[PDB]
Formats: sequence, structure tokens, C-alpha cells
Amino acid sequence: ETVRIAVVRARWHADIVDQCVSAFEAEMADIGGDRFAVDVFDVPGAYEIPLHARTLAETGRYGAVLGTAFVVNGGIYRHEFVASAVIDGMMNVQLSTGVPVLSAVLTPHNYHDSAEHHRFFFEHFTVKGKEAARACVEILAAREKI
Amino acid sequence: ETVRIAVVRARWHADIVDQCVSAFEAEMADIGGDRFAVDVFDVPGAYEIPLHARTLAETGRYGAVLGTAFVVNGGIYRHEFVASAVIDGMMNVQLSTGVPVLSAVLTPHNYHDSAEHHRFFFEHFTVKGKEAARACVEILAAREKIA
Amino acid sequence: ETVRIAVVRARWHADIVDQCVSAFEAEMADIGGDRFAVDVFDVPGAYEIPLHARTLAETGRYGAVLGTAFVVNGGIYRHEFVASAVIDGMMNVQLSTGVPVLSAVLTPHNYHDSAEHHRFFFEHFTVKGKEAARACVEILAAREKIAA
Amino acid sequence: ETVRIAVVRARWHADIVDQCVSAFEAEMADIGGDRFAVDVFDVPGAYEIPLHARTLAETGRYGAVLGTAFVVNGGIYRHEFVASAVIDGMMNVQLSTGVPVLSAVLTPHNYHDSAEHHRFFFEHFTVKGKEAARACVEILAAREKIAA
Amino acid sequence: ETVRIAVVRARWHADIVDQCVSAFEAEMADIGGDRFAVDVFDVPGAYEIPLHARTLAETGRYGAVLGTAFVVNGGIYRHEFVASAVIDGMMNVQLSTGVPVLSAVLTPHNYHDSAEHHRFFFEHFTVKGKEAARACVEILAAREKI
Amino acid sequence: ETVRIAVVRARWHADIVDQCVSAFEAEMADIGGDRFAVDVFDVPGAYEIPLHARTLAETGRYGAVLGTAFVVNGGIYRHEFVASAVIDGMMNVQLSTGVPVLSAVLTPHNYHDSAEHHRFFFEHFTVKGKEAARACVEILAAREKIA
Amino acid sequence: ETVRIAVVRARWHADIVDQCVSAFEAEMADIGGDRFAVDVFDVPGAYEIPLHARTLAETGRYGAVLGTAFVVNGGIYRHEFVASAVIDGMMNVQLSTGVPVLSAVLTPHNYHDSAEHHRFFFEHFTVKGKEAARACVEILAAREKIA
Amino acid sequence: HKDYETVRIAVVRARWHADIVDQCVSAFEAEMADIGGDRFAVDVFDVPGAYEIPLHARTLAETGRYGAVLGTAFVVNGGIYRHEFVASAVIDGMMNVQLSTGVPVLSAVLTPHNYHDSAEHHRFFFEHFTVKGKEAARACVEILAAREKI
Amino acid sequence: ETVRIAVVRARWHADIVDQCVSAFEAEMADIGGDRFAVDVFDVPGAYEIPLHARTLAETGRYGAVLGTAFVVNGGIYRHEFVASAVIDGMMNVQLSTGVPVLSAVLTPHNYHDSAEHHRFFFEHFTVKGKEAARACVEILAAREKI
Amino acid sequence: ETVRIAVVRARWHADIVDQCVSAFEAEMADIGGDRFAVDVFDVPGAYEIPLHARTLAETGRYGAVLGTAFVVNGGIYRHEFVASAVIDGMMNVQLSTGVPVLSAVLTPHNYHDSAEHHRFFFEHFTVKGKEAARACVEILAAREKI
Ligand SMILES: O=c1[nH]c(NC[C@H](O)[C@H](O)[C@H](O)CO)c([N+](=O)[O-])c(=O)[nH]1
Ligand SMILES: O=c1[nH]c(NC[C@H](O)[C@H](O)[C@H](O)CO)c([N+](=O)[O-])c(=O)[nH]1
Ligand SMILES: O=c1[nH]c(NC[C@H](O)[C@H](O)[C@H](O)CO)c([N+](=O)[O-])c(=O)[nH]1
Ligand SMILES: O=c1[nH]c(NC[C@H](O)[C@H](O)[C@H](O)CO)c([N+](=O)[O-])c(=O)[nH]1
Ligand SMILES: O=c1[nH]c(NC[C@H](O)[C@H](O)[C@H](O)CO)c([N+](=O)[O-])c(=O)[nH]1
Ligand SMILES: O=c1[nH]c(NC[C@H](O)[C@H](O)[C@H](O)CO)c([N+](=O)[O-])c(=O)[nH]1
Ligand SMILES: O=c1[nH]c(NC[C@H](O)[C@H](O)[C@H](O)CO)c([N+](=O)[O-])c(=O)[nH]1
Ligand SMILES: O=c1[nH]c(NC[C@H](O)[C@H](O)[C@H](O)CO)c([N+](=O)[O-])c(=O)[nH]1
Ligand SMILES: O=c1[nH]c(NC[C@H](O)[C@H](O)[C@H](O)CO)c([N+](=O)[O-])c(=O)[nH]1
Ligand SMILES: O=c1[nH]c(NC[C@H](O)[C@H](O)[C@H](O)CO)c([N+](=O)[O-])c(=O)[nH]1
Repeated sequence: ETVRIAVVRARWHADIVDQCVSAFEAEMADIGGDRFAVDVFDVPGAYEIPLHARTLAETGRYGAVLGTAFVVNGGIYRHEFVASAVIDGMMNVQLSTGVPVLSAVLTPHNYHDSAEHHRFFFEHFTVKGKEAARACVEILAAREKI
Repeated sequence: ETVRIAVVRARWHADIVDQCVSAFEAEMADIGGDRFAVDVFDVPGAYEIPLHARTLAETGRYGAVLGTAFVVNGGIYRHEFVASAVIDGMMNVQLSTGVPVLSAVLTPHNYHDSAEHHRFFFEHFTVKGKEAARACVEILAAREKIA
Repeated sequence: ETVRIAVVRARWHADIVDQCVSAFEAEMADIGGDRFAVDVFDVPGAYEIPLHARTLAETGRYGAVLGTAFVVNGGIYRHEFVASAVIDGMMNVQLSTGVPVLSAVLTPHNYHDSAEHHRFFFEHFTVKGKEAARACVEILAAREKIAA
Repeated sequence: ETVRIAVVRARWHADIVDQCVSAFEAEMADIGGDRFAVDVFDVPGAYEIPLHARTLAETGRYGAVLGTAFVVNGGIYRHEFVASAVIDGMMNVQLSTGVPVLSAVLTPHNYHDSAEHHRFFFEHFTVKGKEAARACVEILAAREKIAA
Repeated sequence: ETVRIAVVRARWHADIVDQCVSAFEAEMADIGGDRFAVDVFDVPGAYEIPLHARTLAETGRYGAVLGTAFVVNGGIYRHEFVASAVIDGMMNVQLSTGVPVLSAVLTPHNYHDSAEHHRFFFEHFTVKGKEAARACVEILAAREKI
Repeated sequence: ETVRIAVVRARWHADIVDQCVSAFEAEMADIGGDRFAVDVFDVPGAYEIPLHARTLAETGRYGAVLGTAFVVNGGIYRHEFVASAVIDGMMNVQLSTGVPVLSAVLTPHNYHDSAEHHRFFFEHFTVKGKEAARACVEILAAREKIA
Repeated sequence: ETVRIAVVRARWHADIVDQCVSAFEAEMADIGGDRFAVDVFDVPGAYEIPLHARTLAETGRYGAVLGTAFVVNGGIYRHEFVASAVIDGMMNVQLSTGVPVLSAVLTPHNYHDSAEHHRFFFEHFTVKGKEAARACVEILAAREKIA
Repeated sequence: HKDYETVRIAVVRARWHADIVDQCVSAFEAEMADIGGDRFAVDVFDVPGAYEIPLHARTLAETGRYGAVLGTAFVVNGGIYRHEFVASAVIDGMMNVQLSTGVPVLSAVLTPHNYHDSAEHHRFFFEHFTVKGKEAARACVEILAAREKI
Repeated sequence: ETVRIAVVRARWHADIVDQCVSAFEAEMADIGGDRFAVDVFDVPGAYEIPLHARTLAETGRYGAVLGTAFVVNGGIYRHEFVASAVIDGMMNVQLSTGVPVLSAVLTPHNYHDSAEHHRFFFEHFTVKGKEAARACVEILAAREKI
Repeated sequence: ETVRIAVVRARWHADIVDQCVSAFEAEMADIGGDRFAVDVFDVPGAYEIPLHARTLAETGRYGAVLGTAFVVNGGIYRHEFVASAVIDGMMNVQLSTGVPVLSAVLTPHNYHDSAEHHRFFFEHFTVKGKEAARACVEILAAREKI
């Protein structure tokens, strides 16, 4: 059977987020055999991830939902409220829909979009993207065992 | 196709808040294709945004809602609770009604009601107000992409 | 046609809290008076507000409730967990009842129950109390505008 | 008729959490004679309080549930997420069942297991226990005034 | 009759999480005799525990579920949002299903994966496993008295 | 006989700072009565106090020196360093010159240029001045006891 | 040949402070008796302690000096700068003078002058006073055993 | 002698964020001229970073050619290393200098709460620094005036 | 040619502190022997270290002075003021007298008097003792290369 | 005629500290070869830098001194006290001796000895070495202008 996995990515810091989405989309598709299928959906910001995962999840056409974004402190406004709301949101959604939802919504201790700062998280996100895909495979598999 | 967007704006720091609401409507007009009509509703403070956003969402007349407020650390009482309750409340509202609720409820690191602070944000809210418009047009259309 | 407002006031630092309450009724009467009526109920502390607000809310007899308390850090136990539950609580109550719940539940950055401190908030609560009255009238008048 | 109150006490720092329970029962009988009865139930830790309370509340046997526990920072792991999910839990339970749930789940700013620290709180939880009795008696009296 | 306990253990820092798991099974079978039986389930991260616990809880085969993971600040991203939502998630899962969910989802003040830390927790997690065991046997007994 | 006390005040938040000074002068007179004489000197801000105070103490013309300023977090720059450099600074000057230097350089937890904050501290400062006046008289009387 | 120890106590919260001073004297006479003598000196607040410790020290009549005070965050202004400047200043004094300076200048994590707090430190300062007593005797002996 | 004399003011400006720092420098000279005019003269000295200001301010100060020295730098938190220790050492160091040399050293070394090298951040401080420069000037003129009264 | 090192140890938490002292003496011999000799001096608490280190340095019999103590957060009073004064104090002392003053005055992020914490540091202090042994030897060697 | 610069480098995280030293040397030779000579001295830890720099400064042999170290929070002890006494110390040293003392004693926000952290700072220190070089040349030239 072909399991559909949806990726809901924010477009803020698209540059870095996409490094996670591509890495993720590779581990998922590359284990090719029509096993999994990755549909990617655009979302303005992290705050827009929960409701989108829910609507997607409620179609019953997906075995899992990945939420991904980079939620940082830009120096002017505080980012914790939104970060908190999104992480708690995806938890509420999956418990609600019974559809697993993995979190690739990251918040670093520091991010000044400096040349060095940008380089780093741009490369570490591919790492996290790979992590998420292998965790996705594992959770679905761990569910058959129930 | 015609779409109605309701804006729920608080009146604390109306001054600054309104800069976002108007920047919101203008942007909405440009990148909208004349598809959107916008109704604005006045609410005392940020804490009054979730319940109002929900009541509006339930009418079924709107496509999305934009809550916008300036919740700051006034230096006398703590603002996190209210700030959190409001951002948590709006997430809560869109999940239960299925109606998108965008946040323009901002809390800065520092706002001491000085000429510099007041001016800065009076200016920046125009930037956010525009960001909110794009977010609104983007998610609505994104949702049209879900079969 | 009279519209009632319920005021759930905690009894901790009653001195300071009541100044918010009588500043609420006076302002309420002054800006609306004739059109509104205010009933006041006592609760041990702020933690007991959400439930009371919900009960008063579910009687259908009220157009809105005002939650008001003074939740401080007394230097022994942490207060953030309670204050947090009361604020999310009132949001939780108003969202499922549909009845507006205004918040006058305040937590100061610092309050050591000293003459100057006590004196400061005793005075300031009447100011917040007057802010609550306007807020209450406005949200009720604002809802009146929604073409529900 | 006699009103039943369920005390759900935690077994962590049992020694301290009990000065509260013991004081709560004393004051309860002190200001209610035969009007109330107290049933004490044991629970492993603070995190088990919410479900137990919701379960006890749902038997319709109790007029209120008192949750009590000492959730300190052991200096090894972080205690906030627990303290927080428990105060939120007790609020979640009371709003859903409709039964008052008072909090005696205190978190100090500091507790290092020093003899001094233990002595202080061993004593102070008695103060809290007494406060919990008044709260419990009053809240219930307060709901009666509500022409539900 | 026999009561079955389900364990949901995250694989992050698995090496440490497993000292607690094996100390739980050991302590359980010890203080409970042939009264209980334990079933272990593997989850990628701490964030997958709530939904797994709810799903396991909804099979009506377990009298309780134990979630166990090590959620730490790795010095790159903020960890409190996930921690926060796991502890809330389990509390939410137990309140809705009625099945107790004991928590062994620990978060230390400091963990730098040095030699000192890694050893301290590899060891202390055994202590926690015993504690979770007694907690489990105790709460189920406390409920029988209602 | 009379004793000279020198007051070095910053001109930042002069409004508030002067309530401490006038209060200091009042208390100085009420409990000291013609025994003490107060000379006031202006300085741009708190950072200039240590040197001015030292220079004064070195004239050997004052029994003691008071330093007073309102050092706050205006919400844009960090105030700690300066407040700290000045509290240690005054310590530095009195330990080396041998002349007592009393501190009325206060830093509030919060101050936001809101009526509430301004009024509170404008009012409270006369209290701090009163204390410094008493501390001033007391420290000198004590030094007297050191045989 | 009697050894005199000079205790310099602040007067803020004198209530609690005097408990440390009295316990210090008791213990000091218990494990010493006729070997040491205690002279107490009153000072306005903690900030005035370092200079008084120095003056006293420089008379060469004291084998050591004990500066004790209660320095709490009263909720309005910040108390770290003054504590810091007092604890550091005493260190400055003993290093430049060679006269040991023991500290009983405590700053609690939390103090609201409520019934319970007051009682807690009113008692505890007794413990501290006896500790300072032992520390005082030991240090002088440890130095006695150095070329 | 009587005052028909010129007082020299030396400015020790850091070069990190030269852009922003410079705005404080020009506004200082302008203000200075505006109120001081002919009774003061300003010499500007470049320095690598804020940490180098104290020793430089001290060498200048000890030549005796200046009535006051103004140290100016922009010590920010780049998000990688902590800037507190340096900022604190530079602020304490100057105080150290002025007390030892006796020559007034005014501080224009600022550490903002949040600086993330962005358009608005940069623009905010590029503008605000002129405000701080004018303040530095009035402070410099006044402190010197105030001393003359002693 | 026997260089003498003086150790100033606080008697507060004397138990945990002495594990650094003895570790220091063994490593010193293990890598010095004949070359250096250690002399131990007891002081009431940390705050008394600076003045003692000075007095010792000034006798001119020692090539280096080691200051050691455990300065923790007691949950009742703030400890930073005293720690800060001692680290600065020893620095102050070495720059004036010219005798190197090494630091084994440690402050743990968290230390509650419990068996777990007490054991950790009772054990970790020997590590610091050996580190301090090699530091002392190396600094004295490096100064000769000048 | 040749001006000599002295470098006092700590040996903690030597691997990383040395990146700054070599980068420094290579830049010091690149922007003014022959005019400057760099002498490197080893010290155990950052806390040893002030005294060493002072002794090296007091010989009149050097036109300046560079202190370099990596002072991090290891999750057990607080590092603020040493970092501060070392940064204040070098300032205290250059004001008394008059000899310039540049600072390369860095303290990061987060360092957890791991693949990514060590990598990031290992390379970044090259950037900090070059920066210290320019500052060295520039400050000595700035002084000539007096
Ligand atoms: O995805 C992100 N969105 C952000 N925007 C907030 C939110 O996601 C929505 O776009 C909008 O606020 C209302 O819908 C961020 N910040 O503001 O910092 C961020 O860091 N990351
Ligand atoms: O919109 C805001 N409302 C505020 N008022 C709080 C709340 O929104 C309600 O007006 C009232 O509290 C009762 O409902 C604010 N502060 O108090 O600081 C603020 O910053 N912003
Ligand atoms: O009541 C408490 N329970 C504690 N345990 C947490 C929880 O209540 C459960 O016992 C167990 O975690 C499994 O659910 C505590 N600490 O861990 O520190 C504490 O201080 N107090
Ligand atoms: O209203 C308040 N209630 C308080 N008590 C908490 C709660 O409101 C209940 O009285 C009790 O906890 C049991 O329900 C407070 N403190 O404890 O500090 C406080 O400051 N204010
Ligand atoms: O169990 C853990 N999982 C972690 N991963 C988070 C989450 O559990 C999932 O694996 C993944 O995020 C997608 O759902 C952790 N950190 O990230 O730090 C951690 O410390 N512990
Ligand atoms: O006395 C003060 N001076 C201030 N200026 C700093 C300093 O006192 C000098 O005026 C100037 O920095 C250069 O000498 C302040 N702020 O900047 O915020 C302040 O709050 N209080
Ligand atoms: O002894 C104290 N003195 C205090 N006064 C400060 C200082 O000791 C002097 O009395 C006065 O500031 C001028 O010399 C305190 N506070 O201000 O908070 C305090 O807590 N304790
Ligand atoms: O003037 C500054 N110098 C800086 N460099 C530090 C120092 O001023 C010297 O240039 C160098 O460290 C050697 O002394 C800064 N930061 O590092 O962030 C800064 O923000 N501002
Ligand atoms: O060495 C220590 N001394 C301590 N005492 C302080 C000081 O060192 C002196 O013994 C005494 O205070 C008089 O100077 C400590 N605490 O108080 O917590 C501590 O942790 N460690
Ligand atoms: O140079 C460093 N030295 C360190 N040790 C302190 C000091 O440098 C000496 O080695 C020793 O303390 C004796 O003086 C460090 N830590 O402890 O973490 C560190 O990060 N960096």
C-alpha cells in the first residue's frame, strides 16, 4: 500500500527550511517502491502550520504529517508565544485526529541571520530533515506493532 | 471569488495598532485582485480578541480573521499571561471553527512609551500589517490547494 | 431591558481588589448605569475564579463576567503557575460559554506588601477598575454590532 | 446533610505534605463541625493528582476535591513542566466535572533538603492547610448563593 | 488476573532511557510478582509518546502506560517547547482515556554529553525506573479504593 | 561648629533626583540644625559622580559627600555597567580619600516614562533623600567614636 | 595579651542583624573567654561598612574585623550593586591593610518582611553569628601558624 | 591664567560598526562647536575595538594636552560570543583611568538590548547615535564647567 | 631545587574539598616528586582564601599558591557575591605579589545537599585536583621559559 | 627595529585556541611581514593569562600581548567568574604596564563538545585570529599618532 505523508512548511526563512524539506523528501522518496509519497504544502508562517495539518489530516489521505519551520528571535518581537502555540498545536491536532504529526519546527538559542549563523542552520536543517524522515518511517512502523 | 476578512483590532495603543490595520487593508487591496472585502471590529484589549474572533468565525460570513494588538510589558504588571492566553486562544479558535485566524498580536522585547519606541513601532507596524496581508492571501489560497 | 454583569472577586489582598470593584461599579454606573446592573460574588482566591465564572455564566442571567484578583509573588512559593491557570481558565470559560469574561486578574513585577507598595496598588486598582468598566461596556456594545 | 471533601495528597515529601493535610482536617472540623467530612486518598506524586481528582469528583460523592503536593526543584531535573501540567490539570478537571478543586500543590522558590529548609516548610504547610479549609468552606458557601 | 503495563520509550539518548526501562521491568516484576506483565514500545522521540500512549491506551489491554525519554538542551535548539507539550500531552491523554499515564520524561538542568553527565544520568535513570515502578503499582492500587 | 556636606547630583531625571536632594537638605536641617551645611553641585549624569566626588573630598572641605542619580533601563541600552561602575566608583573614592561617600544612586527594577512610573519615583525619592540624610549624620557621628 | 575583634554592624533590619551580633559575641566568649574581646560599632547601612572596617583596621588595635548586615531586594530598587560593592570592598580593605575581614553581610534570595520571613532570618542569623565566631578564631590561629 | 585659552577634547572612537559610531562622532563635534565654539577643539583618534579605548584614553589623558576624553563604541551581542565581559571591562576601565589620571573620561560606549544587524536595527541606531553624540557634547562642556566651580 | 606549593583550602564542605586536595597531592607527586612539595593550610571558608594566599605568597617560600573551595548556592543566600570576590581576589593577589595563584574555587550550577549531588562532587573533585596539579606544574615551567 | 608581539594562549580546547593563534600569525606576517615578530607562550588555563601577560609585558621586549582562550560553560560549574576576572585582568594589566593587551579570550553562548559545536568554533576562531591581527597592527600604529 502507498502511504501518503504531508509536509507543511512555513515560508519564513524558506532558504533554511527548504534544506530540511528536501532532505526529508529524499529519505522518504529515495526508499522508493511507491512505499511512501510526499506532498508538500506551503504555509506563510509557523503559526499557520497546526490548522493546515489538521485539515490535511482530516482528509484521511495521509498516514502522517510533518510540520516544519524555523521560528527565531529577530531582536524586536518575542517569538516564544508563537513557538509555544505551534508545538502545542501540532500535539493537539495529532491527539485529535489520531494522525501522527512530526515536528521539524525549530527555535534556536541564537540567530542573527549573520553570514555564519545562516550558513550553520542552513546545513543543520538537512540533518534534521533526515532525522525527521527516519523518525516518520519508525513511528508508522511502530504502530503496526500495536 | 469574493472573500470576506474580518479584522479584530484592540484599542490599546490604537495609534500603533491602526498602522498595521491600514497597512493590512492596503496590501490586501494590491495583492488581492479585488477579491477581498474587509470589515474591521473594535475590541477593548487583546484579551478580547479570541472570543470576538470566534463569534465572527461562527457567522460563517468570513474566510479568515486577523487579530491584531500590541501587548507590551508596561513595567507594572506582567504581560506574558495575557499574551500567551491570547495567542493560545486564537490557535484554539481556528482549530475548533476551522476558520484561519492570523496573528498580528505583537509583544516586543522593549517598549517604554518614549518618543523613540512609540515612533519606531508606529512605523514598523506598517511592515507587519503588510506581512499579515500576504499571510492572509497565502494561507487562504494554500487551502484551495487541499482537495 | 437590563443587562447584568457578574464580578468574581478574590478575597486575597481584598483591600486592593475592592478598589478595583468599587471603581468598576462607579464607572459602570457613570458611563452606562441605567442600562446595566452589577452583582458581586466572593471567592477565596484567584484559583477559584474560572469555575465560579463558568457557573455564573451558565445561568444565562449575565451578559458578561469580570474576573478580578491580585496574584503576587510572596517570596516563598511561586505564583506563575496559578496566575497562568486563572488567565487561561477565564479564556477557557468564555470560549465554551460564549459569555464574555473580562480580566482584572493582575500580577505585579514586584509586590512586597510594604506601605509604599501597598499604597501604590491600592490606588492603581481603582484605575484598572475604571478601565474594566469601559472595556465591559465596549465589548458588549461591540458584540451588538456583529450580524450574528 | 453532611458534605464530603476529597483530599488527594501526594506521597513525595510526605512528611511535609501531611502537615497541610493534618491542618486542613483540623480547621475543617474547627469551622464546620458535622457539616463536613474528610476522606484522604494517597497518590504517588503530584502528577497523579489530576486524574485521581477527576475520578473522585465523578463519583458524585464529593462536594469538592483538595489537591495537595510539594513540587520542589531537586536540583537535577526541571520541575516546571510537572508543576504546570498539574495546576492546569486540576483546573481542567474542575471545569469539566463542575466540582471545585482547590490547590494546595505548592512549589517553593527554594528547597535544598537542608534541615532548615525542611523545618520551615514542615511548619508553613500547616498555615496553608488552615487556609485551604477556609477556602474550601467558603467556595462551597459561595456557590450556594448562585441561583443556578 | 493479570494487569498489563505499557511502556513508551523514546529512542533519543536510548542508551540512557533504557536503564530506566530495564530498572522498571526489574522493579515491577519484583514488587508485583506474577500480578503484572510489561510491554515495551519504541518511539523515535519524546514528541511521539503522547499519541502512542493514547493509541495503546485505547486498546483496553493496559491498566497504565509509562512514557520515558530524556529531553535535553543540546546547545543548538530550545527544548522546552517539546518538553512542555509531552508532559501536557500525557496529562491530556490520561484525562481523556481514563488510563493512568505515569511520567518518566525527564529534563535535566544541564546535559552536555560529557563523560560526567552521561554517566550520572545513565546511572540515575535506574533510580527513576524503580520509582516509576512503585508509582505504577501504587496508583493502580489507590484507584481500586474508589 | 558647622560641618560641610557636598552633594553631587546627576541631571538625568533631574526632576526626580531633586526631590531626593531637597529632602536630603530638609532632613539634614531637621535633625542636624545649623550643625550641617549643604553645598550642591551639578554633574551631567551618574557616570561623572565618582570623580567629582573625589575631587570634592580632596579639598578636605567636606565632612562627607553624597552622590545621587537615577540610573535606569530606558529600554534601548543596557544600564548595568554604568550603574555598577558608579557604585563601585564611589566605594573606590571613599576608601582611598578616607572621606565617607553616601549613595543615593538608585536603579529601579522598572521605570518606563509613563505617568505612573514618573509619579511613583518622583514621590519616593524624597524618602531616599531622608534616609541618606540620616545615614550621613549617623556615619559621621560614629566615625567620631573611633578613637 | 587580649585580642580584640571589631564588629561593624549595619542598622537596616537591625532586628535580624543584632541576632548575628549577639550569637557572635556568645560563641566568641564560649570558645575563647579572656583571650578575645569584642567591640561593636554602629553604621547606617551596609555601604558604610567597608570604610569603617578600614578605619578601624588601620588603628592596629584589632586582630580582625566582622562586618555584618542584611541586604535585601525590597522590590523597588536593585540591591545587587550595593551588595557587590560591599562584599568586594571588604576584600579590598583586608588585602590593602592585612587585617582579616570576615563577612556576615548576607543577601537572601527572598525577603518580604512578612511575618514568616522575618522569623526565618531572625533565627538563622543566630546560626550565622556562631559560624562567624568560629571562622574568626580559626583564621587568626591559621595565620598564627605562618612564618 | 584667565580664560582666553582653548580646551582640547580627545575622542577615542572604536571601529567596529564604524558606520553607527561615526554618527555619534560628527554630532558630537557639531554640538561641541555649536555651544563651545573656539573655546574647545576636538581631536579624533581611531581604535580597533571598544576594548582598546581605556588604554588609549589613558595615554592621551596623561600627555596633559586634553581637558577631557570621550570614549565611544558600539558593543553588541552578535549571537555567538558573550559581549558582557568586554563591555563591563571597557566601562570599568575608563572609570579606572579617569580616577587614576584625574582627567574626565566621558562614556559613549553603548550596548543595546537587541542588535541583529538588520535594516531597521541598523537604521534605528544609525539615527539614534546622533542623539547620543549631542548628549555627549553637552555633558562634556557641562562637566568641565562644573569642575571650574569647585 | 625543590619548589614549594601552598594550598589554601576552605573547611566548608571540607569533605568534598579535601578530595581535590588529596588528588592534587598525589598527581603532584605522580608528576613532580622530589621537584615540588605541598603544604596545606586550612581556612574557614572561601572568602578567607585571598588574604591567606597573599600572606603566604609574601613569605617568599612558595613558587605557587593553590586556592580551593566549594562555593555553592545554599537555597537561602546568594553566593555569587562571595564567589566573584574570591576569584577576583586571587587574581588581584597574583598580579601584585607576582606569585601565581591557581583556582580550585568551584561553583556548581546546582548543588542541593542530597546523596546524589554530594556523591557527584565528592567524586568529580579529584578530577579537578589532578587538573590543578598539571596546571601548577605547567605554569611554573612556562614561566621559566620567559 | 622589529616589533615583537607576545601571544599567551591557554591549553584548554587547545585544538580550537590554536586556530586563532595560527590564523593570527599568518595574518600578522601577511599585513606587514618582517616588521613584526610573534612569540607564542603556553599557559594551562585562561585564568593564568593575566599574570603571564604582565610578566611578559614588564620586560619591555614586546610592543603588545595577545591573550587567547576558549572559556565555556561545561554544564557543571559556572564559568562567569573566571571569564570576568580574566577579561578585567588583562585590562588591569595593560593599564598598569602601559603595554597594549588585546583580547581573544572568547566565551560562547553554547558549546557542548559535539561534532557540530567543535566544528563551528574551530573554523570561526580563524576569523577571530585575523581580526586580532588587524587590531594589533592598527592599535600600535594608532599609538604612534600621539
Ligand atoms: O515560521 C515562522 N513564522 C513567523 N511569523 C509568525 C506566524 O508564523 C504567522 O506567519 C502570522 O503571525 C499570523 O498568521 C516567525 N516570527 O514571527 O518570528 C518565525 O520565526 N517563523
Ligand atoms: O491589547 C492590549 N490590551 C491590554 N489590556 C489587557 C486585556 O486586553 C483587556 O483589555 C482587560 O484586561 C480585561 O478583559 C494590555 N495591557 O494591559 O498591557 C496591552 O498591552 N495590549
Ligand atoms: O509530588 C511530587 N512528585 C514528583 N514526581 C513527579 C510525578 O508526580 C510522579 O510521581 C511520576 O513522575 C510518574 O508519573 C517530584 N519530583 O520528581 O521532583 C516532586 O518534587 N513532588
Ligand atoms: O488571589 C490570590 N490567591 C492566592 N492563592 C491561590 C488560589 O487562589 C487559592 O486561594 C488556593 O490555592 C486553593 O484553591 C495567592 N497566593 O497564593 O499567593 C495570591 O497572591 N492571590
Ligand atoms: O526524546 C527526545 N527527543 C527529541 N526530539 C524531538 C521529538 O521527540 C521528535 O523526535 C521529532 O521532533 C519530530 O517529531 C529531543 N531534542 O530534540 O532535543 C530530546 O532531547 N529528547
Ligand atoms: O545618571 C544617569 N545617567 C545616564 N547617562 C550615563 C552617564 O551618566 C553620563 O551622562 C554620559 O554617559 C558620559 O559621561 C543614564 N542613561 O543613559 O540612561 C541614566 O539613567 N542615569
Ligand atoms: O543594610 C542595608 N542597607 C541598604 N541601604 C544601602 C546603603 O547601605 C546605605 O545605607 C545608603 O545607601 C547611603 O550610604 C539596603 N537597601 O537599600 O536595600 C539594604 O537592604 N540593607
Ligand atoms: O567595539 C567593539 N569591539 C568588539 N571587539 C572586542 C574588542 O573591542 C577588540 O577589538 C579585540 O577583542 C582585541 O582586543 C565587539 N565585539 O566583539 O562584539 C563590539 O561589538 N564592539
Ligand atoms: O567556602 C565556602 N564558604 C562559605 N561561607 C562564606 C565565607 O567563605 C566565610 O567562611 C565567612 O563568611 C566569614 O567571612 C559558603 N556559603 O556560605 O555558602 C560556601 O559555599 N563555601
Ligand atoms: O581556558 C579555560 N580554562 C578553564 N579552566 C579554568 C582555569 O583556566 C585554570 O585551568 C585552573 O582553574 C587553575 O587556575 C575552563 N573551564 O574550566 O571550563 C575553560 O573553558 N577555559
